Amino acid sequence: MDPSQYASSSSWTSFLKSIASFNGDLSSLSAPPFILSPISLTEFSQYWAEHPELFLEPSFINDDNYKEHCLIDPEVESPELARMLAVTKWFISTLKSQYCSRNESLGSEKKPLNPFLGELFVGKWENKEHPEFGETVLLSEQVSHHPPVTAFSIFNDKNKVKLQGYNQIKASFTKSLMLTVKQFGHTMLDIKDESYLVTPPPLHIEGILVASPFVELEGKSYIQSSTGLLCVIEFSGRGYFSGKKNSFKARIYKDSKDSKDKEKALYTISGQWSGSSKIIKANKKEESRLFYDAARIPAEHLNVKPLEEQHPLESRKAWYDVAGAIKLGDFNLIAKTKTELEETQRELRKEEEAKGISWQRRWFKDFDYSVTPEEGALVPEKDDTFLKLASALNLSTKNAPSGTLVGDKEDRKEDLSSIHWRFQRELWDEEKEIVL
Ligand SMILES: CC(C)[C@@H](C)/C=C/[C@@H](C)[C@H]1CC[C@H]2C3=CC=C4C[C@@H](O)CC[C@]4(C)[C@H]3CC[C@]12C
Ligand SMILES: [Pb+2]
Ligand SMILES: [Pb+2]
Repeated sequence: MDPSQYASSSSWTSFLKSIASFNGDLSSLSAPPFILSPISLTEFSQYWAEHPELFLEPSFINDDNYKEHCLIDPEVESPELARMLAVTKWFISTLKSQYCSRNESLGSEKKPLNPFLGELFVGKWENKEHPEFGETVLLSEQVSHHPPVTAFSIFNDKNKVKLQGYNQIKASFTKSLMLTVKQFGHTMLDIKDESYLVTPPPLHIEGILVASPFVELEGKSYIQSSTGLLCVIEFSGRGYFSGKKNSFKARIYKDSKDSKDKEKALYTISGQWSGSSKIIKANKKEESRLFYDAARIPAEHLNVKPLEEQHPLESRKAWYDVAGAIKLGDFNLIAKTKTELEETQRELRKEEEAKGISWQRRWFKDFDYSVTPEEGALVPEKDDTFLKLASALNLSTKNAPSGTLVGDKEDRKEDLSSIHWRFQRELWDEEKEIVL
């Protein structure tokens, strides 16, 4: 049907009613075909680097050229600061990809496919027009199905720029039908020997009543560097304090201590992450410059091998029949194809449970950061990057919502685990079946 008839359709009304009794698992909602997306959540990991040049820019900044790599401030105080500005710009550039991609390609936000345990998604940005960039690889794996957890790593060996992280969400509906989403997990970006810890922000999906869902960010995201520098990004929008759609304000501080006082901000960036934003140095509100304009820089999609060459575990290959059914909008075919794949998975889980066998993750392992870790789990190294950056930020290392600080209510939750998924490069190095 036409989108204009979605909201009043029998299908949408039945969907809204299933919300009333939402059991906590999104996969239980009777989402009609027209609100379904043929894309699996394992693919969302690619949204961390759809602007190859911004992802790599920090690695080209050094003690001998940093002032030449800071468009908004040729008088930037240091290379460390120039790089934090670049990482901040890169982070902001990921937002449109992360949260607007479906509105553009599908017409609105839609329900993504719930990945099966073990699902893989791999590809690469060849960066053919920039030989100095080199190839950038994306590895994404569904390390958990119950609950859904996606782990990933994006790396550029030529320039020593590597990223790794994992993501999980916990969602619930408000009485007004707003879908509240708390993200869990974090992402670390290493630029040569310099590291950055990034925490995703909470968000909500509105437009549910009118059958035209869309994402709006809220809360805060942090970018803590080993240099001590810290960027605090606050999100707002319509219905909130600023009243300006997809807005944000980011402040960069010398360190987490300074972040307690907005007056100490070295730079203040403000605008819309899905559009343009300006930056101001210190208190010089007079002199402001364009920081980023999402509309001027097209996203660059990674190269994914053709379906015919994909391994059974690769997302698109495995979901092929279901994606096709969704594109056709065939009620029965969608249910049939989805059940076939999911029932097969269900049977695998039952065999494993009765046989005493467990699914082995391919390129990621779950490290236990608790003071009293599970006896068989891998544990972090004394010089662990996350530990030192979390300590500098005073960020909780528990499985609390992303961005939770030590002491917050979420960090004081009793018997809360501290398990984090980590990329194991050697596992990809000795990978014998999957190729790019
Ligand atoms: C009809 C409703 C139920 C549909 C539209 C909503 C589906 C939810 C589950 C979808 C819509 C937007 C999706 C979404 C968008 C962007 C990101 C950023 C990515 O880095 C992690 C996954 C995450 C956080 C996912 C999680 C699942 C979300 C929140
Ligand atoms: Pb709103
Ligand atoms: Pb384990």
